[PDB]
Amino acid sequence: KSMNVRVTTMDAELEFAIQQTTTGKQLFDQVVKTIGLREVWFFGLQYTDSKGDLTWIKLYKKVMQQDVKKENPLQFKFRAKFYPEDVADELIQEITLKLFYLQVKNAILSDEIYCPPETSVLLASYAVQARHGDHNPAVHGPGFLANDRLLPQRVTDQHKMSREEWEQSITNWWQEHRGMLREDAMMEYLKIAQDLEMYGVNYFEIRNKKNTELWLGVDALGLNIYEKDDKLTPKIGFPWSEIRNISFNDRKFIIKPIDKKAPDFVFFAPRVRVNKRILALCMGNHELYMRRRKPDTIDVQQMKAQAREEKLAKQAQREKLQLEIAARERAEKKQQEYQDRLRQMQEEMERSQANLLEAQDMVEDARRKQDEAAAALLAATTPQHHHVAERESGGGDLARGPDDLVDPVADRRTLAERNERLHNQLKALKQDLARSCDETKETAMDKIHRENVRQGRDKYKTLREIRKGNTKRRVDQFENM
Ligand SMILES: [Cl-]
Repeated sequence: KSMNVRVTTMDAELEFAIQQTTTGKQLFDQVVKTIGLREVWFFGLQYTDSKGDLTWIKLYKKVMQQDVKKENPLQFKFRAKFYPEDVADELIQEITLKLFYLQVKNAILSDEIYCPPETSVLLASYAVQARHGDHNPAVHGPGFLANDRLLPQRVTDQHKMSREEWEQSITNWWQEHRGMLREDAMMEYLKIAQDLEMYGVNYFEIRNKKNTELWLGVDALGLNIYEKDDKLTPKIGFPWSEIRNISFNDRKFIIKPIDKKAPDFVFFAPRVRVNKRILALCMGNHELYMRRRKPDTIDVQQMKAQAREEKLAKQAQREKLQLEIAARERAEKKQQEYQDRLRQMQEEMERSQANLLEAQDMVEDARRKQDEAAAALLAATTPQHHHVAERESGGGDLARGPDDLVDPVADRRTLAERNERLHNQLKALKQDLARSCDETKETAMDKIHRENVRQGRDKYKTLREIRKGNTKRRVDQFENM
């Protein structure tokens, strides 16, 4: 029996059928080949299992053996499970950029990630650039932005500004981005967002042996420990380069340091299913961290060169464009293109399966057709080595990195401290918004953030601090929390 599925990306919906023998990898590959995405290591398919839990599809298991919630169609979300370390250096393709951008903007707008008011407004201004192109006062008037999702509810809740006033303020900043390509606006949005404390962090409720309630943060840079009442500023950290082995047994998680002299980092999670998720995220983030410590592979450098050329091809084609296409129409056209590509894939796959069987049944002419057919079928698949390795108990040894491994956090700085223009924008915005701020509407997170700023703290400065001393010192500090 065949099963209907729907896969939702941040920019599209894909509808097609699978069979009982279809694997997670074949499902995934149908998706990424349709949308033209090759940076497959960041992404996965989420679904809801029969118990109501958010689960990620396993590639080397049949989809129909994975307990996907029974409904017609089966429902999947195509999402980034792993984040880049640094967006500007790592996101190669336009489709990969776009999808990260939309995912991260959604996290900001939904208040999944804390983002202060002044930064929320600047980000809103880049989002309007990304979505609508250059501001033009002769063309963009009352009602143009009426249906755009501009800001987190926290920000609008705590200021005494009307929608019209917000639109005007964001439009003033949008005017500053004129000439910027939509793709560059998306990249700039991500460059600003990636320095937010909560960006890219998977948070898990844990406890130490003395039973103190904590958060574990798993991200691209390492593992962080937070006090229960402060998700912005972790207290203890380990970079991925210090971890040797990770495993769990029931509720007990054990992290073995590379430092043979150091004790184990041990904690407890309230449920074994969450431990499996933690383990998968640790193993994947560690794996990608180690790729980043090594030179680009043959495949990545080629992706990068090709991306760089398609950017020029695209720009040459846009310079012949007589009329601007509005955002809604662009989105519809993109959806249509995907639908066209999915049908083409399905047709070519049927024909190639057929041509393969015509040749197999039927020699120098027949062998060539068999090869062309087989090549076409494999071109519908992604290279297995591009993907991240797949997993009561579980875990094991992590592949150690290069001998000259240098962790990047020591030399990493925020954009705001490196870029005077950004600094001065945020400063101007902070002054502007204070005129309408309602102080009785400060949230707990707002207070933590304002104190961080008052104390001169930032994301990487804090990471350097909490990673000081040898492993044993930090493991001991954890046990005493
Ligand atoms: Cl392969």
